[PDB]
Amino acid sequence: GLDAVRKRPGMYIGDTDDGTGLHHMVFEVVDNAIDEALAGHCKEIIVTIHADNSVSVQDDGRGIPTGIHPEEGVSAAEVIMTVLGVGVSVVNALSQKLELVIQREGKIHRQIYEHGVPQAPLAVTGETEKTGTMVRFWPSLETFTNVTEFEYEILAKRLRELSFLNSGVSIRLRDKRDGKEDHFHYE
Ligand SMILES: CCNC(=O)Nc1cc(Nc2cccc(C)c2)c(C(=O)Nc2cccc(C)c2)cn1
Repeated sequence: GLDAVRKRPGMYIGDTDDGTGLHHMVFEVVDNAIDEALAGHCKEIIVTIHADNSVSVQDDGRGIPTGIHPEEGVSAAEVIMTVLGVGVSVVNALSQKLELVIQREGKIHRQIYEHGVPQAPLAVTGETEKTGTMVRFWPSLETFTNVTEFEYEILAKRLRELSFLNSGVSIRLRDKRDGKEDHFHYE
């Protein structure tokens, strides 16, 4: 299933050789945070381009659900991240690594995937007074060629649009490679 997305990545994410699909990957993750803001529950989304060839998206909403199905022993989070506006499970499938961190009901929950395959079960990693969801992913270099790094202006342009299409939401873009920071919010 995740094998199908890796065999024909272009079908799912867009062109893999000119940057298009690489940036679509971020937008897929952002769209999920935007939907939490449209549901009334998220006021700030933070997109950070890291210096290790990863992007993180962090929202301040309710947190992705963390419950376990008792008979299956798989968390809701894992179901969201592994099963097939193409969905975040596609992003996971085309990421050499993906880290999900969820702050919810006083606890921090974390899980790591490699090419979509979870490495261990969802685990509690501490306590928190805050709620929200953070996804950080390192795109697969077996999939993406030529443009394998994130480009601030492609994200900036798009995140500005989202902020004005979803008035009230605050969207912050941060680049760790040079300290560039933008804040998009409209009234
Ligand atoms: C960085 C990317 N941001 C997010 O993924 N934000 C996010 C997503 C959420 N749910 C969600 C995600 C993907 C697929 C589906 C169906 C739901 C939810 C969500 O549905 N939380 C929620 C909402 C109602 C009840 C419970 C238990 C949990 C909250 N935030």
